[PDB]
Amino acid sequence: MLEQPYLDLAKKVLDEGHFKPDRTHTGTYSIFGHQMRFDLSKGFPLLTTKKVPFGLIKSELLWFLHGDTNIRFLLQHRNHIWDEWAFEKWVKSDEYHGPDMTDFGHRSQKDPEFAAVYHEEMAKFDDRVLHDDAFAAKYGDLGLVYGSQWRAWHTSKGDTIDQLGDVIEQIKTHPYSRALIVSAWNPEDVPTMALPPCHTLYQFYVNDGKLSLQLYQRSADIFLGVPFNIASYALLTHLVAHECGLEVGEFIHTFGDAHLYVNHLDQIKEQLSRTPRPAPTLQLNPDKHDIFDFDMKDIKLLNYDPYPAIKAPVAV
Amino acid sequence: MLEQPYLDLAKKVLDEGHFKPDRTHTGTYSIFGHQMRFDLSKGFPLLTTKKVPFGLIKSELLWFLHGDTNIRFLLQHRNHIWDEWAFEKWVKSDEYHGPDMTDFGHRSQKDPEFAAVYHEEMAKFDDRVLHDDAFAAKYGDLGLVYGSQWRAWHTSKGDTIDQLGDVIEQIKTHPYSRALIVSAWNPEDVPTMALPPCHTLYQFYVNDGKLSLQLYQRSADIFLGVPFNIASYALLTHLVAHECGLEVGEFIHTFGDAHLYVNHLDQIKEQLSRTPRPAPTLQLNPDKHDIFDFDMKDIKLLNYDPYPAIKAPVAV
Ligand SMILES: O=c1ccn([C@H]2C[C@H](O)[C@@H](COP(=O)(O)O)O2)c(=O)[nH]1
Ligand SMILES: O=c1ccn([C@H]2C[C@H](O)[C@@H](COP(=O)(O)O)O2)c(=O)[nH]1
Repeated sequence: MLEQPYLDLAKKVLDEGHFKPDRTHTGTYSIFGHQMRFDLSKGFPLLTTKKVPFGLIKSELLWFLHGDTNIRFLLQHRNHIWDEWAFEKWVKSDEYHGPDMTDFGHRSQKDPEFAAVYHEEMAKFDDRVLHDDAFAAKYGDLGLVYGSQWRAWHTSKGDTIDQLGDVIEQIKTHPYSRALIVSAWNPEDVPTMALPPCHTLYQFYVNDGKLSLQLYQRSADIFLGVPFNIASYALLTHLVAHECGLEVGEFIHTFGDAHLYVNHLDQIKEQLSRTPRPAPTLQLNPDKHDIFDFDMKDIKLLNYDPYPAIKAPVAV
Repeated sequence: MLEQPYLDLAKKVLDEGHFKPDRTHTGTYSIFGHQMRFDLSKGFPLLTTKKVPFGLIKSELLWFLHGDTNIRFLLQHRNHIWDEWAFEKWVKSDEYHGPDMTDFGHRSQKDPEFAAVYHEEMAKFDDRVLHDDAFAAKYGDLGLVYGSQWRAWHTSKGDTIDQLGDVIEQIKTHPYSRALIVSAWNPEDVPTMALPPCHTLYQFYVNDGKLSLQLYQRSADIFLGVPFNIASYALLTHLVAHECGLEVGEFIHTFGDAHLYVNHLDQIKEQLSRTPRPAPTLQLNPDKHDIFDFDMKDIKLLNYDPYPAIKAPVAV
C-alpha cells in the first residue's frame, strides 16, 4: 500500500542502523541519507498502521500558513504541540514566581508528584496566554518558528520577505522554475536556537500540469516525528496545488539523520506486524482558493480507518 | 564499479525522464528527486568513463575554501569556469567601449566571426583582471559566489559569519550533531541573482569515527554538471576529514531537478557503452592540516586512467 515506504524506513533502520549517541540522553539507531516518495494521486499518506491525529497536523499547518508565531492560535484549537517552548521562556523570566521547574521535561518524566505540579503550572500558563493579551504577546509569541521563516524572513535592511507567498507566485508564472525553494535555515539565528528547524528546506516542481514537493529533513525521529512530518508536507502540497489550479503529484521526503530512539523498539516492532489498510482521501474546499485564508473546515479527511494508537515514551 | 550510480542516473533519465521546458532555450528530459551515494573508502568518484579535468575541480575548491570571490585566483591557475560572470558585468558597464556583446553567449554559439571577436574581448578582460589590481578589484570580484556564502555570510548587523569554519569546529566538538549544515541559499539575495546557488545546502554526519556528507542540488545537468559536482564535494569531504582527524565515509548526492539537455543524448549514449575502470585514488598532504591553507600541491590524484573526453554543446 501507500505507506510502505515508511514501514521500509523503519525496517531499514532496525537492520543496519548504527547506535549513535544523540543530543538527548536516550540512545539512537540511525542512518544518514534516505529518500522516500509518495504518490498523492493514490491517496493521503496518513498512516493507517496507527491512529495519527490529523487535527494537530491540520491546525498547525494553517498556523504556519498564517505567518503566525503566537501559540495562542494553537491552544484555541486544543493544540499543545508548541506549549513546551513558550513555557520554558516563561519559567526563566523575572515574572515567574513559583516551583523551580528547572529541566522540567526530564524531572517530570522522572517524578510522579512533579509531573502533576508541572501540569498545574503549564495549565496556568495556557490560561494566561489565552486571556491576558499582553501576556500572550510577551510569552506566547515564539518569534522564530516556521510561519515566520516562511512568511517574514527578516532582511539585513530590517525588512521582511514572504518567501512562501513569493514562490507561489513564481509557480503561477514560471512553473518550470528549478529554484522554487523555500528555506527555513538562517545561519545568523541558528547558533542561538533551542532547536534549529528540522525541516530545513523544501522545493516545488511542476511538470505535465501537476505539482510536486521535496522536503529535506536534517533530523527525523522515525516512530514519533515522521508520521506527522509526512502528513504536514503532503497537505501543504495539496493546498499549494489547489491555489495554483494544478494537479497533485508526488511528495518526496529526503532525510539527513533518520533515527529511532531505542526506547521505541517494541512499539515500532508491534506496528511492523500490522497490515496497511486503504489510505484515506483528502478533500479541500472547492469554493475557497486563497490557502492563506483557509481554516479548519476547508480541509477534510475521508475514509480514515486506522489501527489503534501506539503510546510510547518521548525521548529526553 | 564505483561510478555506477552516475551511469544509473543517466539511464534513469533517458527512460522515464519527461520533456520539460527549461530556463535556457534548449529542451530537457528530467526527473525530480534522486539520491545517489558513493563510498569514499572504495576510491575517488572521478569518472573513468570520460576524462574529467581534476585540476578545474581542485583549484576551484581551494578558491571557495579561501573565501575568495575574485576570479583573479582562478585565472592564475588557468581556470576559466567563472569568467563568463565577471565579463558580463564588465560588458554592461560605463567603462566598456567595444563591440556590442549583448547576449554574447548565444550570439557566439551562433556566429563564427562573433565567437572570434568574443574571445578577443574576453582575452582582453582576463589580462586586465590579472594585471590591473583596481580592475580586478572592480570587475573580477563576483561578490556572491560560494566562498562568500560559505565563509562570510553577511548578517543583519552588517557582520559576517564563517559558516564553514564554524561547522568544522562543531565536528571536532559535537561529532554527533544533527545540525552540521552549511547553507548557500539566502532568500534576500536569491531573487536578484543570475543563478541562485545550484548546490543549495550540505550536511556532515559522523558515526563510528568516519565522516559523511550529503549535498542537496536543486538543479543538475547530468552530462556536463554532475561529473564535476561529485568530485568537488567528494573532495571537500576528504579535506574536512583530514582536518578533523577522521576517516572518510560516504558522499550522498540528493537531487531536485536532475536533467539531461536534449543536445547531449548521443554523447551520453556513447558514454553508456563504456566499461568503468578501477577508480583513482586521492592523496592529501599528511603534514599540512589546515585545509584553508591547503594549495594545489597538497592534493593528488593517483591512478586516474580514463576513456577519452566527450565534447558536447553547452546549452543556452
Ligand atoms: O517534526 C519533527 C520535529 C523534530 N523531530 C525530532 C528530530 C530529533 O529527534 C529532535 C531534534 O534533534 P536535534 O537534531 O536538534 O539534535 O527532534 C522530528 O522527528 N520531527
Ligand atoms: O555545478 C553545476 C552548476 C550548474 N549546473 C546547471 C544546472 C542547470 O543546468 C543550470 C542552472 O539552471 P537554473 O535552475 O538556474 O534554471 O546550471 C549544474 O548541473 N552543475
